[PDB]
Amino acid sequence: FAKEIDASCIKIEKVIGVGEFGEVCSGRLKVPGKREICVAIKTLKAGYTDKQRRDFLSEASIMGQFDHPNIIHLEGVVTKCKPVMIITEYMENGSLDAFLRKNDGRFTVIQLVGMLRGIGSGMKYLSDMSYVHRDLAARNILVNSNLVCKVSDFIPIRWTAPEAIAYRKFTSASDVWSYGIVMWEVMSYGERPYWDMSNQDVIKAIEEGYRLPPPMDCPIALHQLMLDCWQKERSDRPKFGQIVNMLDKLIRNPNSLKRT
Ligand SMILES: Cc1ccc(F)cc1-c1nc2[nH]nc(N)c2c2c1CCCC2
Repeated sequence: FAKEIDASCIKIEKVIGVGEFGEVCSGRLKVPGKREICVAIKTLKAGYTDKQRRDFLSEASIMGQFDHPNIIHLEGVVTKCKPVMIITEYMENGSLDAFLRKNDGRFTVIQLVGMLRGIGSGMKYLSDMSYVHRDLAARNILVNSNLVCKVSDFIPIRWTAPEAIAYRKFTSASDVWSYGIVMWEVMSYGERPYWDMSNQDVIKAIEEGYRLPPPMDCPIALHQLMLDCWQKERSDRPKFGQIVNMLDKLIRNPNSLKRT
């Protein structure tokens, strides 16, 4: 379950984002005898019904099940008071996509692989627990000042495995397809998968065996892993545990990254 936070322990600073669901703010959380931390705060949109509130505190419930360094950390919720809130750890560099696009070219290959290794590690934990994300993309990964990447966001054609589009068959294996797309996003500093191709173009390309090329200057071993993730038969794709082990190995033997 999710912890109740006394609203007096919370100080809101600024609105950092908006959406149909409401607003996300940044602020500070100070519990007595504990160090103050920065936090992000998600609030339910004005005039919400009881149904909507329940659907909101349901997302906190789910998040509350996860305790892993690469999954966004739930501080708690406010429910004694109005409006309801969900409080998470503050992630200084925000969303991964936006982040890479503002820093195009600035990191090393090894740093990028580190980010991908963290994301892979969070997805292994998620799928270990029989949870399917369904919406895995760089926009739904958050990034802290130490470049630690954490899975967030508890449909998008370009990111979705063929069997999930065709049969609405969503599993950890279609999450692995999506992870492959994330690797490509990362190594490209946030380029749009499939560029100006339309959704229909993408669907038919995939079906005919088209797969995205290496991003510019991307190691061959990394692109080969993307290709593994995009195997047509879902059973042919690597498991997240194998993805993480492969990335540890590339990291452990940095010469394997030389070939581009
Ligand atoms: C507030 C919130 C609730 C649920 C959830 F899954 C994630 C969050 C959350 N936590 C955050 N920490 N640091 C951020 N920059 C940040 C953001 C969000 C959501 C919108 C994007 C920004």
